[PDB]
Amino acid sequence: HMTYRDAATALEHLATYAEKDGLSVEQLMDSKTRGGLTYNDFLVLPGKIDFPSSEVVLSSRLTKKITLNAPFVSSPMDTVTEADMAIHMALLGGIGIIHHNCTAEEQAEMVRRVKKYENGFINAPVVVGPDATVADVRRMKNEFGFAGFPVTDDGKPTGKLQGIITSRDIQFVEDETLLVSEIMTKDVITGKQGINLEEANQILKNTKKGKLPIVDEAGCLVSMLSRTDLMKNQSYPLASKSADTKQLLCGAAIGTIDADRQRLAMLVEAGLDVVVLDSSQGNSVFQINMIKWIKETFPDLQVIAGNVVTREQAASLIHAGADGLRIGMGSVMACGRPQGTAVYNVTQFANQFGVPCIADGGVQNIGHITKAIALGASTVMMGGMLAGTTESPIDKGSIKKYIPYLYNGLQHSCQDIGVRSLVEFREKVDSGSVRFEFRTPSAQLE
Amino acid sequence: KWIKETFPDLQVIAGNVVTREQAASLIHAGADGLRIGMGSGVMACGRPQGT
Amino acid sequence: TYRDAATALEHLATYAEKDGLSVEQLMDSKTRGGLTYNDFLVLPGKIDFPSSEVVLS
Amino acid sequence: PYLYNGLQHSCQDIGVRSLVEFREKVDSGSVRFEFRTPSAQLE
Amino acid sequence: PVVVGPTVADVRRMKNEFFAGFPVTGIITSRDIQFVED
Ligand SMILES: Nc1ncnc2c1ncn2[C@@H]1O[C@H](COP(=O)(O)OP(=O)(O)OP(=O)(O)O)[C@@H](O)[C@H]1O
Ligand SMILES: Nc1ncnc2c1ncn2[C@@H]1O[C@H](COP(=O)(O)OP(=O)(O)OP(=O)(O)O)[C@@H](O)[C@H]1O
Ligand SMILES: Nc1ncnc2c1ncn2[C@@H]1O[C@H](COP(=O)(O)OP(=O)(O)OP(=O)(O)O)[C@@H](O)[C@H]1O
Ligand SMILES: Nc1ncnc2c1ncn2[C@@H]1O[C@H](COP(=O)(O)OP(=O)(O)OP(=O)(O)O)[C@@H](O)[C@H]1O
Ligand SMILES: [Mg+2]
Repeated sequence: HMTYRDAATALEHLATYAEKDGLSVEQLMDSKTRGGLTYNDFLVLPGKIDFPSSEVVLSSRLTKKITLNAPFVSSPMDTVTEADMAIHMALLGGIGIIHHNCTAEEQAEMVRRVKKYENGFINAPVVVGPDATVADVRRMKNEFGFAGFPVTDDGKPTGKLQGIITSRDIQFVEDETLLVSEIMTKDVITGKQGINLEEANQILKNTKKGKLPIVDEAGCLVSMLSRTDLMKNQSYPLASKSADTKQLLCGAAIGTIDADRQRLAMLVEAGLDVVVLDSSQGNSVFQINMIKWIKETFPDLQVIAGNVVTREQAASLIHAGADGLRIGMGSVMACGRPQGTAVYNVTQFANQFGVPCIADGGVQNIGHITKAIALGASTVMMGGMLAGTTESPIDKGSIKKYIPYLYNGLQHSCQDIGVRSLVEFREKVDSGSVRFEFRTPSAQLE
Repeated sequence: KWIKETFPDLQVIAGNVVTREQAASLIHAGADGLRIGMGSGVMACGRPQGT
Repeated sequence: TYRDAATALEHLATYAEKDGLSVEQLMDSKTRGGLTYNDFLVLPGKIDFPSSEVVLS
Repeated sequence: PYLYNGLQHSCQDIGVRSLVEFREKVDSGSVRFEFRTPSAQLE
Repeated sequence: PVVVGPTVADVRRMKNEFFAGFPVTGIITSRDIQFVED
């Protein structure tokens, strides 16, 4: 009996409403009405799905000149990012920022291993000298779990290669005091530095040998291939690499004190790609001077300044020449800002100048990542949620599984919202197509 | 659309939706009812159920 | 097309207000009265001096 | 002294050289504030 | 004196259960099956 509208007019009828359902980003982030928000205070509303999640592209600008295939950045914490974390973050499409709670020499070495790392090779081989006993070798086999040790004249990883000693050589040996030199293979098949993974593998098939030490023109060991390792066949088609040298990208943090000017020189000399100026209140004369000295002194270095939480801070450090900004303060404290409000107001100002911003702090799951980007962040930094992983200095497993899980999770969230890439996500938020809803305390518990 | 053409005596409830635009889309497609709710069963995408 | 970084400071004048709330806007009984210290934060400004120079008279 | 030094640093972060200056800048609108939602406090 | 007569994947499973030095009933050991693709 009662009269309803014809279903065929349903789409036409959406035009009778003054606004799309939900709030635009500007309406959500109103300081007067709704105050400082964090990620947990709101949601992104779903849109229309007309594509699979596998098609979503997550390219993200880290700096004006550096672009990553994933918006993930590991934090410069001594519990999070050292050389091992930076290598795998780069391999999986992001980047690591090595901490500076160490000597300048130690930091430069860690940067060096990242820049020199070659996938598929044992880049830091365990070695033994010739004057050691079989008993010494066997002890190493139990502690490390592998026995394939090349022997160098000085017993150091970079010494001149004399031979190779493996488990097969020492399994049945009597008289444990005998030296490695007596038992070892003197004539070692090797490969020249610069051989590629395919070329090295074929040599192992031809020679049916377990290991292939790699030596330089002076005969010093550089790396080694394990036949077992290639059999896993791990590939990294999203690896983050420098444009010029095609080496893995590497980042590093420093302070603004005078001693850190020499610290950074050592990092640049190790091949550092991007430096993060590490400070809780970055809008200072000390950091501004530091930015200007870097841009004139190291012409090929990208600089991320911070931390900032306000538009005024952002404008100051952009004027000084920053290549990116790091957003966050305290996400009890007197000075700071709720992270969501911070990201929105900085990035709304900074994105007009093309300065990408890292959202640093308060990220614990895929939901925080999506919301951080939704409010204007180009990349997101991760600390606690990466601590405890295998590649960190709890028991969360390897980031080789975790980062793809987060990568896949961010693809699905983009699909639900209805955007095919982070570039499109940014445009749709800023045009008002993507909609948001503020959450009451009860809703969060729901 | 395939259901409404293939099974003439079958009623279809589509979902889940939480927004007007979602609802308008699935009604235009021919839904006989809608199922409302997203994230009430932390997550990035959803809406408080009452709203 | 992005804005020139050299204009960043000049561009702050295009906004009607500074980022954040003034104290008068924060302490509005009608909008959100009844605040304690834990209900707000002070936003940071610009550092151009060491902390040892601050006078607490 | 710990509290004395702590108040100096917080004044530095805000950008004021003295408590007299702190008062003047607040009352002129130069010092800015942000209201915290309950979720922000737990953060 | 365990032994196994005439595939390579079945020999990798028998090593886990037990030792891969099993004569064909004439010998196959771990070294032979370590890096076999098929
Ligand atoms: N010299 C080395 N330095 C570091 N890692 C090594 C070294 N030799 C082997 N490995 C690692 O040990 C693991 C096994 O490789 P491999 O199986 O080739 O060692 P093995 O010495 O061959 O052990 P087995 O006694 O089982 O023959 C791989 O992950 C490989 O990277
Ligand atoms: N790259 C190499 N060039 C020349 N000889 C090698 C090389 N690598 C290992 N050898 C020697 O050749 C023999 C086999 O090397 P392998 O490393 O294959 O033994 P294992 O790997 O120790 O035992 P398994 O092969 O059972 O894991 C050993 O005597 C070893 O010393
Ligand atoms: N190059 C410099 N020359 C002089 N003083 C400096 C320099 N760099 C930093 N400072 C001062 O040293 C103190 C710490 O600077 P930092 O960059 O460490 O800020 P923070 O990280 O906020 O310190 P905390 O972590 O204790 O808060 C600040 O008071 C800052 O003004
Ligand atoms: N065919 C077998 N039948 C019974 N026990 C065996 C057999 N092969 C190996 N073992 C057990 O392993 C011990 C040593 O054998 P060995 O270790 O010499 O062969 P492997 O175990 O095959 O060596 P790898 O496992 O290192 O290739 C024997 O003393 C016995 O306990
Ligand atoms: Mg081996």
